[PDB]
Amino acid sequence: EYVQFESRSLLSLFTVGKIPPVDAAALCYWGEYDPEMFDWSRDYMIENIFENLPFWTMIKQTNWGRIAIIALPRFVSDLYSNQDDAVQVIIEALEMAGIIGAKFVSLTGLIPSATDYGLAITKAVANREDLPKITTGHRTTGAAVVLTIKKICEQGGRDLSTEKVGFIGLGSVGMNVLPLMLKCLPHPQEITLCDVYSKLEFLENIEQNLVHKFGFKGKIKLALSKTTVPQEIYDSTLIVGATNVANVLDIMQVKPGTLIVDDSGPHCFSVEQAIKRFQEREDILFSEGGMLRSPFPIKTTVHLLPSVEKIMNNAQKEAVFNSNPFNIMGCAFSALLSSQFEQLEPTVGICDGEQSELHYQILQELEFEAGDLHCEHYVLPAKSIANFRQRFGK
Amino acid sequence: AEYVQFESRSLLSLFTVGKIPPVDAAALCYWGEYDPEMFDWSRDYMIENIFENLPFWTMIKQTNWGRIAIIALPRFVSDLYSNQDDAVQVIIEALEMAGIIGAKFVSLTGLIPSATDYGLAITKAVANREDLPKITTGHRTTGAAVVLTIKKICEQGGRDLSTEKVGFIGLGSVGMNVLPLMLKCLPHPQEITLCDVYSKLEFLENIEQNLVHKFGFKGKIKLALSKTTVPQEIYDSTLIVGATNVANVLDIMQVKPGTLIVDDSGPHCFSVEQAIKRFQEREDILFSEGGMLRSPFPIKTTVHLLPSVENSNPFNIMGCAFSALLSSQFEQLEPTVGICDGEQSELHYQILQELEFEAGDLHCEHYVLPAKSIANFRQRFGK
Ligand SMILES: NC(=O)c1ccc[n+]([C@@H]2O[C@H](COP(=O)([O-])OP(=O)(O)OC[C@H]3O[C@@H](n4cnc5c(N)ncnc54)[C@H](O)[C@@H]3O)[C@@H](O)[C@H]2O)c1
Ligand SMILES: NC(=O)c1ccc[n+]([C@@H]2O[C@H](COP(=O)([O-])OP(=O)(O)OC[C@H]3O[C@@H](n4cnc5c(N)ncnc54)[C@H](O)[C@@H]3O)[C@@H](O)[C@H]2O)c1
Repeated sequence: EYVQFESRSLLSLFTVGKIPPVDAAALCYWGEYDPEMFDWSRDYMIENIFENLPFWTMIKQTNWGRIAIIALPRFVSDLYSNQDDAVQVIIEALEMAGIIGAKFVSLTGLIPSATDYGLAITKAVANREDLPKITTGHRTTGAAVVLTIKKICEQGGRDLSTEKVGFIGLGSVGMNVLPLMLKCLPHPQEITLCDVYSKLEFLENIEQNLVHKFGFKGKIKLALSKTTVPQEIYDSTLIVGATNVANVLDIMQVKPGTLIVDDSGPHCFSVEQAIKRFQEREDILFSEGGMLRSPFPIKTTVHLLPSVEKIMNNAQKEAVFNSNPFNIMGCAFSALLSSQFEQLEPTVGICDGEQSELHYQILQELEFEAGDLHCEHYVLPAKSIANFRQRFGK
Repeated sequence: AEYVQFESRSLLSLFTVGKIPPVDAAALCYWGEYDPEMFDWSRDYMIENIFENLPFWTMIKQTNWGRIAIIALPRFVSDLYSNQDDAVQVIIEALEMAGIIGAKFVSLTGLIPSATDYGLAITKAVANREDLPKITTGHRTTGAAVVLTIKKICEQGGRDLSTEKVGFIGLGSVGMNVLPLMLKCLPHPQEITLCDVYSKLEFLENIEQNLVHKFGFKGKIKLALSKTTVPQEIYDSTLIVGATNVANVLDIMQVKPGTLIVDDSGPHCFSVEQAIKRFQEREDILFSEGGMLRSPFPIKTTVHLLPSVENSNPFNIMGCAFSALLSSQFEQLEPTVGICDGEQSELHYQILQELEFEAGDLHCEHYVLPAKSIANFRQRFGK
């Protein structure tokens, strides 16, 4: 009903006037390359499967405008391995996005992390006026994570003021979330800051700002990761993830009663292990952190890459047809917010991010909340959440 | 292979990312005629599953005077004549795509003008839309190409046009561009026969009066109507100029030895297979396409074949399609919609001569007439 498959090219349908222009776009990529998961080399897949071209695969029609979802013809490791090439393929996708009407384009996933948070792109297109404006969307993502912290505490039957909160990954998203959480939600009793060893001095400065600028009066701890998080992180009762490295947290070692909000993509813990533990014990709550729930249903048009349409053609793989029609990622929705509300300026670079409050406030005014607790394909059943709340609430 | 490049990826996609430049003009074509015997699938299966009811940008012709996109409508020719409303609808969808990729003018090739009131049904449906490119039938440039082919086929056959008995088969939009232009630019022939269907008799009689009282033709004029196939009187002509919208109305096996045949009809008004077979055995006719131009420079062609559907002379370009480029580069060459007068046709002829264009080398569809066999014809039947 709210999800429709389109076998014909969206680009073709647009150029003949059969579908209207969009107001915004969001750029994504084709996950990660693993030679043991595909029949072909990385170069073969880029040239012959992705055709070295951006691919317009989805339209999300919201109450606040239409967003095109456009996949770059790259894997995430390609973006990190040659920034010049990443910027060039992004500029190619921006030209397509402008033709189909986008005024603002969000850089989803790890594209900001790989492109100096967009600054490498804006420098390369400074001599052009024919392209949409770019945004990392991280202020909206930060607002979505804070909404999810609020939601997961409510669903768990606990107040944030009694939690010991562990932040795993204090990069662009993580440092949007932490100040906004302190500004908008009750302060927890303890905060642990966890990142890699080379960022010790960076974390020490955050600790100073926590005391003197954000007004945090609780206990502050620093925890340095090597290949995985240190064991002290498992003393936390609420874990907030935003890493660029998968599987650094062992979900089987979190204590019963722990709440986990994770914006990392791929997740900083094993999704399959989390689902298994939850189904067997119902003693954690865990969720994506970046997903918003719109008050109005969203109409999604899906055009699969004809390769994927045939191989990933399980009749049950049409879980797309049944994905929640109220959900939209905050990063992608940020491009619509910047076009609806001029004060929500696009973000490029590491930004001061106190304007994250403006994103949180406008989402609250529009009656957005965090998406219902879920992790990738798996929705946590409401009765199982109630069982957790009965046992581990306060 | 230096001038024809095959592209595996969508030209539309390549354009939208800036990998290929915009075009200056476009030309709309269609997928020929649907033969149920030859084809394996059905008509609706190919329209909905193979063409996807979408126009298909299949070629780019890079010339010394700009780039033209060749765009195939998702229809067969019989679909255009039977349903003018649907034809105009898919044409307007193709025009929107053509505008996006840069085309300022769009030629309506083949039988598209004949099936759409020569473009008037299109201009009526676009109404007050001000974003689409301008359409042209291109028939003034087609007419110039035919006159250039008449000149060339008499050059190579060793024949003088002033002594020929010329028979025109089909006096529609193209035919009535060719006839006045031939008289204006070439030596007047000895005799002209006008042949069209029975119901256009009064129309042909009016042409006859214009030949004597407007165009100053002093030779013999004869009218010969068709009921189905052409009348026997047409085979008395030594030069036959064809421009019909019906195939196989002229029997190539009944033309007299030494006959020259210039045919712009598509499909041709005679059997091409029988024409090639007779030429190789007897070498007693010269026959050629009439609408094909020869550029002085080789044209680079990019070809993107439609996947489900999936040796040209690099100097050759059809006059109809090239007309869209001419209108985009020369403001004085106005586009043609409807049945227009033939005064401006000399402008197209003079510009093509100025650009060192001539008619394509004698050929019919895929078959090229070997220059040695042309010399033999000039030996046996060349005045
Ligand atoms: N789905 C979306 O559209 C979307 C939008 C925004 C962010 N994200 C996801 O959020 C996550 C963070 O994005 P970002 O721009 O802030 O990236 P970032 O590169 O700026 O920050 C990542 C942080 O993770 C830290 N980290 C790496 N290994 C670690 C370990 N073993 N222990 C603790 N910390 C470690 C890094 O040192 C770094 O500080 C990414 O996975 C990204 O894909 C997804
Ligand atoms: N390849 C190209 O791009 C291109 C461009 C222009 C014209 N053409 C071809 O030229 C031909 C004519 O085009 P047009 O716009 O002038 O079409 P038209 O409909 O205006 O004229 C066709 C004429 O042929 C006549 N005719 C039909 N049956 C006849 C018969 N049995 N005997 C004598 N005359 C007969 C019609 O009555 C009609 O007057 C078409 O086949 C068309 O496809 C091709």
